[PDB]
Amino acid sequence: MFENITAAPADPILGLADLFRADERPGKINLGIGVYKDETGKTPVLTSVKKAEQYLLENETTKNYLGIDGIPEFGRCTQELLFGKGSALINDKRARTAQTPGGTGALRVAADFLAKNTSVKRVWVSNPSWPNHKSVFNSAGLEVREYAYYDAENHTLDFDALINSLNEAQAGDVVLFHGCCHNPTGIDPTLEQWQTLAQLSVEKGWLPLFDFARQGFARGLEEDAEGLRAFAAMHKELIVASSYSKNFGLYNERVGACTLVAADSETVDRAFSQMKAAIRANYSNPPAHGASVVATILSNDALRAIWEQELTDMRQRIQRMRQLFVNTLQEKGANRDFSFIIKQNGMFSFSGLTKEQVLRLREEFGVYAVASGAVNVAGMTPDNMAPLCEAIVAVL
Amino acid sequence: MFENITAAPADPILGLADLFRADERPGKINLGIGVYKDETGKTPVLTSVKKAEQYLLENETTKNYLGIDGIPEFGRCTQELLFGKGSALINDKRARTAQTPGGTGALRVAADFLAKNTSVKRVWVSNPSWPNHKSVFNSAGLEVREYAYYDAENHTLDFDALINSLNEAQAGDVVLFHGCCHNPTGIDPTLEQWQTLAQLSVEKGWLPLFDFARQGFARGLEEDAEGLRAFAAMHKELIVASSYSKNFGLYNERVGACTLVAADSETVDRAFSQMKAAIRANYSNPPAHGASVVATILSNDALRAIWEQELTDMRQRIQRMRQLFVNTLQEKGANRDFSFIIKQNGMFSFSGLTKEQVLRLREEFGVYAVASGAVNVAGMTPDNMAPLCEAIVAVL
Ligand SMILES: Cc1ncc(COP(=O)(O)O)c(CN[C@@H](CC(=O)O)C(=O)O)c1O
Ligand SMILES: Cc1ncc(COP(=O)(O)O)c(CN[C@@H](CC(=O)O)C(=O)O)c1O
Repeated sequence: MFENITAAPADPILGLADLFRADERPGKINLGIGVYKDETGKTPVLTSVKKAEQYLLENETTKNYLGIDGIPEFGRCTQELLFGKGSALINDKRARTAQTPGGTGALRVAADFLAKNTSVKRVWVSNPSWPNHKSVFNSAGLEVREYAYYDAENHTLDFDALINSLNEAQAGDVVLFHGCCHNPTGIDPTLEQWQTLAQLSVEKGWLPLFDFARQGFARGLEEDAEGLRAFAAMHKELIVASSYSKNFGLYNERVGACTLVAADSETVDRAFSQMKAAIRANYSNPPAHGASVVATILSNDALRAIWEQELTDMRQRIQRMRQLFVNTLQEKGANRDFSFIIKQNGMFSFSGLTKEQVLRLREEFGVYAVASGAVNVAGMTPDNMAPLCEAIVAVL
Repeated sequence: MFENITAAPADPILGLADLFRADERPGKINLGIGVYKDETGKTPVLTSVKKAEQYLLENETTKNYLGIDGIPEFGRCTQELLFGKGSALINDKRARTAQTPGGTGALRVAADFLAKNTSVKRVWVSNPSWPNHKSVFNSAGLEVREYAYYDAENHTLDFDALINSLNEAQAGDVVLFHGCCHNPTGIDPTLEQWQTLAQLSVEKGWLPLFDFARQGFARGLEEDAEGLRAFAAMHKELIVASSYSKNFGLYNERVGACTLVAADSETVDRAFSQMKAAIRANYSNPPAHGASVVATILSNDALRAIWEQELTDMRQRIQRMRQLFVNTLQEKGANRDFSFIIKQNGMFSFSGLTKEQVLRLREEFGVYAVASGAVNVAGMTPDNMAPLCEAIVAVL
């Protein structure tokens, strides 16, 4: 049965990582992966988390299965975060949330759901996007088209190009949006743009799918959600996939959610049932540990305060590295302006580098960027900035 | 898009559990879900687990992603449990293991893998079997056929009928086998039958897929792997989906493994890469918590000794309930002769009840069995026995 199986192509992200290890060179930097890093170059366990964990150690009396959708408080807490405390969506019992194994698991779950219960055939993602988007949708047997997004020339959002590709999209098509902190560009729309896209969407019959993997990393928890919120204000239906991997430092625990929104309660309920059937035939029910830690923290005022502060620290550290990066770029001879960087959000920055430049950076230099050409500002440290900056100049 | 979605039917297992949850009548017995219960009628957290979770709490320094296949130690440990310390499959490096979200997760990954990289079109499952089997397979696009297994008349394994039905199975078809403790029948094959089953499988070209969800609940860790080991001794290829939900009481942490076995290390490696690609488009990487717990316990002689003892206690409590159940039934007045019970293994027992009897047994007195007429022996206590049997006799 397996003699003729072909090797699978290496994973664009994961693949690069494997090689980072094998590169046995001393002073090699590693800016190519969307995980948070501290001033010391480590990815620690949050203090709020370690606390929520003592608590769970002390208080759990059973490990009996959660329900297919997971921890209820988990669900309410997420919807609050997404939509806001006094949301009508919430008030009208118009949304349902399923706890899933990470942001990926949600996407997948949303994928299977749509493929088997709807007339959906195509999902539109941006160019560029997180490479894994395509594989997940394609796995559900859905088509993935692409929309223009980035302006290679001006290092900004190509609004017209974007609105222009979107016209090849049919009513009933799924359009995927990065909630904030676009991967891998770091370029997000403005509130005004989001509002324009929102009106367009309803005018056109698109089904919005938001990918929210870094809420709290652009401007702050609430700000970062104004986009989603503008859509939710006019859409009857919508889907949201979120992840708590970056914001809670819970990567390996697989904490995310899939929120389904319908015109009304009777509808989401009917629909949510199919979504649950989908989960049942996939992984059955979710992993408790990380979601539990999340609920505990979001529910306890003290823990939650420590957490938001930890989040703020992470976010500020990033903002520090962008400025420091363009600065050192300048003081290092670079004679290209890297100031657009400063206007970018999140961990990712589309530096401007070329496919070859990237190869070079890593071959000669030991500096590992993303295949796509983006760098993870979060892997930069006051210590590694110089060396890293010399190398980039050396290839411009 | 959601307007006409049709509500999903209730799950045969999960659906009853909920039904049982919305009735607070007194002496309400719950025998229809396959979770272990103690004499107190609870599902406790093992002490070995509690011990391991502290260690983790004390040692963990990061929640950074695990690789697609999870924890290495976890894989080796699983393999040794499965095949034996000195297995050739192990020495020849002929097997690769992916850490998955529970046994359902493993099954689903095996399914996607098979569907996308192979000529498999059908999977043969026993009649009856755990109802979720048909669902995971169908979700992956595979078709499922059923082979006879159970002798309603004699409360045994219909070996002839089984073999006789399997004959309709072609070369390249997947035949699903429950490693031990058949669900929901409790009827397992003898070693001699396994051997017969192994040899016929080789010559007919079936691809064996073993579902191993309760290793340790029949006779013991090793003893339980006997059947798996006979096949392994003469197949070039095979797939193993295992669960640590029951045996470690880690139900909600989602701890399982998918083991792939090929003719050699090069083949296994190439197939495995296709497996990892399947995972990556599903949930991406697995939940660390449960698995670390397993790995830690399995690696430590001390924790290990403690863990095996707790398993032994669980197993012996079930054996106790089997005997007490036939005795009480006996006394309480039953007409039928339920000694066959004694010969069954694990948590379940096909009592031999009809569809109506189960309906009645639950509308009438609040005894909740599985639609199939199976009854979870592990949800029986010395307290609830009498009332239980009283209800049962009332319906024969
Ligand atoms: C935009 C985006 N969406 C969804 C996800 C999936 O998140 P979960 O880890 O919660 O599943 C990621 C993670 N992308 C990271 C890491 C990775 O892809 O493995 C990145 O390096 O871009 C992401 O960047
Ligand atoms: C035969 C069998 N295989 C796989 C699984 C899945 O195990 P995981 O929980 O590790 O995914 C179960 C669990 N079956 C239980 C519980 C359930 O079906 O949800 C049962 O009631 O039979 C099972 O009985």
